Amino acid sequence: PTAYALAISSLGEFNSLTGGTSTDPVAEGNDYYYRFEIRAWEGSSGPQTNVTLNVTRTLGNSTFAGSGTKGVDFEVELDPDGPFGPASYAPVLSADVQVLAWGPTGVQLRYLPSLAPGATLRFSLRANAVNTNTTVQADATSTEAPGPYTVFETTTIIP
Amino acid sequence: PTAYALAISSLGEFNSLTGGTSTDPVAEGNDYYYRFEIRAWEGSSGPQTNVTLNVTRTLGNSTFAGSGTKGVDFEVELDPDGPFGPASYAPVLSADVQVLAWGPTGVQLRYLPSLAPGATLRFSLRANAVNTNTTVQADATSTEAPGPYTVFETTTIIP
Ligand SMILES: [Ca+2]
Ligand SMILES: [Ca+2]
Ligand SMILES: [Ca+2]
Ligand SMILES: [Ca+2]
Repeated sequence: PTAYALAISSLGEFNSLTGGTSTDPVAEGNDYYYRFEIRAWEGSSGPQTNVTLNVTRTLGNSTFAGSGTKGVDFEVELDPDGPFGPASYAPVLSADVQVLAWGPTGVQLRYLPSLAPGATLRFSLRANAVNTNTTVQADATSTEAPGPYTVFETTTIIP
Repeated sequence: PTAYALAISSLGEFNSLTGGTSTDPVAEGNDYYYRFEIRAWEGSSGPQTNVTLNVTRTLGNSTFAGSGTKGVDFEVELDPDGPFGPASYAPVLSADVQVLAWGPTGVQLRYLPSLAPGATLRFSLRANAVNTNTTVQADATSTEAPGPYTVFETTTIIP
């Protein structure tokens, strides 16, 4: 019925869209990136459709950066077998992500392909550190899954 | 004045206290682990004292597991140079952590040594998956830093 499940997780902040290392705190006037995962339950009755991430600023003054360019302002990677297999994260084709909304205070991304049971998506989002704490709410949903699934991640910004 | 800063991040869920791989969703009747980082600002005016993590269940029915045994129910690791140097995470001595509280609905850990500017602590916490979504609030504080710093992590539990 429900018979499909999804999960969301925060991975915290990084100083690069992909690779690099962790950050937080962040000095005002520097870029940083939030990373979030959406994970399809390995037991799901088939692939999931319209897998959507909605991120919104709830506290503080940092802003999502740029105009919404894939490979600079955001990245979406697929781990095709999730934690259950040795395949790694690789960026999807530009064709496979729709920017529903890109603004300094809110970003919405939808994955157009269907998401295999067990597979995971990694979303990286560029932000402008502006002083104090920034917190964002991340919501994950799909058509088939009883969403939303919600986390809050928080970044300390040095004035 | 303030002149010291701290940060907190969620790292999401894992199927092992250390190492292993990521999980979430989690099937009811299985163990899983939350990981959280507390990070000292590299610019802090000296080391920080009484670095404390307070984690509380806000939604759902999963519980922190066991009686509070270091190396089974929780782990605390130090990365002595944080992301700024090549030293890795290593578990601290049992003497260096006080269990302020350990209950199925709330856990409190304090790091007794002082935390060098730039250094980070990684806290892993065992939980019992019980069906629906579980969310925990994690608060980080120190004596010198304008805390608390708060995140929320959420786990989907399969009935
Ligand atoms: Ca999660
Ligand atoms: Ca994989
Ligand atoms: Ca953070
Ligand atoms: Ca290090």
